[PDB]
Amino acid sequence: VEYDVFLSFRGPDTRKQFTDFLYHFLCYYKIHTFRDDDELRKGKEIGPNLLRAIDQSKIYVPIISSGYADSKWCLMELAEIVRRQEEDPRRIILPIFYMVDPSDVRHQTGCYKKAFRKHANKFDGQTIQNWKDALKKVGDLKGWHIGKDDEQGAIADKVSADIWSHISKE
DNA sequence: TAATTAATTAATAATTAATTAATAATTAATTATAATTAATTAA
Repeated sequence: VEYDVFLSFRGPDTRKQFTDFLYHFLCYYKIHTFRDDDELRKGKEIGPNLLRAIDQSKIYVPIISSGYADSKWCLMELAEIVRRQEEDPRRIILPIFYMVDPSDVRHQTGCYKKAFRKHANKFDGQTIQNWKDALKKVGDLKGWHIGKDDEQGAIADKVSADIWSHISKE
């Protein structure tokens, strides 16, 4: 009746390019999945929607993309995932890199330099250091890299069971 | 030279939503106006 898996991704990039079949395929294993498309903006952080499901989730599974560092909502939301995780280690994180190196995520260089080149003219000089401290630790856990040739279909089946193995056996 | 980082300066789309901007028309229904022809009646 509650949520056992909570996703997070980019808007226009992978909303109907891959994360869609992965969300659907998952519903065939009899588990309730949460994905959201509402652009929020109704304020700066909504409570009964995101904040509710965050504490209700069980396996936070982000999906870092190529342009995941531009949307002003995603990063500061990810800062709430990995922060809540460090307080109670009962839950886990299974990131999935996508079309990007597992090196442009630990130092925000490469395809993110342009992103933080303009993000530093608006916000505080400490809030940005809060993101780069949280975004870094995500790029150290285990994760299926998806190269240019790997099957966008076989990976889904392999990763889904790893989410279903931690539920049946508990 | 290429390459990128670093500081600064610089220039049309697209919807979101507020509002105003088109009588037009047809349907439903309302009142008003002219004569002609026919018969009868009075020079």
